[PDB]
Parts: sequence; C-alpha cells; structure tokens
Amino acid sequence: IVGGTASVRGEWPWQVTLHTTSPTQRHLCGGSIIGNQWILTAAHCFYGVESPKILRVYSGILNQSEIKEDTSFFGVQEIIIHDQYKMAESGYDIALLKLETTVNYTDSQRPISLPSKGDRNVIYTDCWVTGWGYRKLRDKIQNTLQKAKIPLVTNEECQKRYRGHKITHKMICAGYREGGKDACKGDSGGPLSCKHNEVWHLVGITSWGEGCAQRERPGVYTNVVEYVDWILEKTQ
Ligand SMILES: COc1cccc(C(=O)O)c1OCCc1cc(-c2ccc3c(c2)[C@H](N)CO3)cc(C(C)C)c1
Repeated sequence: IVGGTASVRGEWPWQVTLHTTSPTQRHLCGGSIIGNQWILTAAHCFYGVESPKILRVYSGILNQSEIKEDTSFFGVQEIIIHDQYKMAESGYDIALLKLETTVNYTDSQRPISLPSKGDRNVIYTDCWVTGWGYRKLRDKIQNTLQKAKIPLVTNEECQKRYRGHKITHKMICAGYREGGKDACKGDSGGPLSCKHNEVWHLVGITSWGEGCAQRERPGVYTNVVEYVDWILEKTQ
C-alpha cells in the first residue's frame, strides 16, 4: 500500500496473508475470509504455483514478523480459479481457496459479507484497501498491515485513463486524481472493503494498475458483486 498507515490488531479481521513455501517462504498475496473454510482472492496470485501443496493461509496476523516456525496456519485443500481467467488486466481475476479445516471466529479473524443482494444503487463513500504490499516501486513486502482510504471512480472515468485496456463492469476502479494512495504488488488478492450502514462489505479484490499511486492511474479491482452467482455456486 502506497501512502497508507499502520493498522492495529483486530482492525481488518477478514484480511489473510497467503504464503508460498517454495523455493522460500514468503507472503505471496492477500485474501479475505468469506466463510468458515473459504478465502476469496485473485487468480493472478497463482502464476507458477504447481499445486495447493506449497500454500499456507495465515489468519489473525498484524505483523509478518509474528509468523514463526510454530505459528498455526491453514493448509489449502483446493484452489478454484475462474474458468475465464487469462491475465489480471483482462478480468476474471478471482479465485477461491478451500481450507483444510474451519476457521474459528474471534476478534482477530472473522468473515466479511459480500455486497448485498438488492444494494445495486448503493453509492460507497467509505472504502479502504489493505495489505502488506509495496509502498513504492522496487520495495519489499511490509511488516505491518497497511491501510489507505481510496475513493471509487466511475467505470467511464477509469476507461479514459486506460485506453489500451477494456475496463468492463466486472471491474471497479479507485484512486485519487493526483495519486499518492493506492494498492501495489503484494496487496493483490486482498480486499477493497467499504462500510455502509456500519457494516463492512467486500466490494473489490485488489487486481492491477499502471504502476502504483501514479496521477490519473487508478487501481483496478475485481468487482465482487458481479461474481456473487459464481462465488455462491462454488461455496454451496
Ligand atoms: C508474476 O507476478 C505476480 C505474481 C503473483 C502476485 C503478484 C502481485 O500482484 O502481488 C504478481 O505481481 C504482478 C505484477 C505487478 C503488480 C502490481 C500491482 C498490484 C496491485 C495493484 C497495482 C499494481 C495497482 N497500483 C493497484 O493494485 C505492481 C507491480 C510493480 C509496478 C510493483 C507489479
């Protein structure tokens, strides 16, 4: 996250850190808890991943340095990538992880609701992007989970900033005209969470953009509400 600030324990309890364990253990992507055995994340995170065997999902983490050799994690039973996925910029950047066991909910780990059925006309004015990703180009994964508040932009305006890409209604964009705050590499797969009537909803999945926090280059997110039928079918 560029231009963000440190989160605190329990602030974003649906946020997980997905690690790969080969050839080294590192944070690969973010994700969101949406059910007791289900993480919603981005398909592009799994580039070059040979099988779910090398993945670990850690929940209830604030600092990456908290993760030691005895820290509990969930194994991944299955990775479900959208069948239309090709590359992040072309859409369908969505995947589910089915965990090997259930998540017990606590103040540090709980699910986030999807955008509600019937809420098409809701205008989201309080959206936040969170993650352990880069804070600038050529950075490293950050220790403390970062947060930044970002305004949504219209798909019409987003298309004007990305004339070389097809910005579809299965995507949503968020950014400032002068940049400064944005998601970046390593934040991918995590949530764009918006609070409405004091309830947080998972509105976007961090997906792609041109650089990070550049002027007039908003971040592009998978528009979760357009995938509710797909999510419900895979998790039912
Ligand atoms: C094989 O590559 C990867 C494999 C698995 C995971 C990832 C990942 O995305 O973490 C990955 O990197 C994809 C390439 C990339 C993405 C992004 C970026 C990611 C999210 C994002 C943006 C930009 C927009 N500002 C809004 O939200 C940035 C870079 C450079 C410029 C630092 C590079």
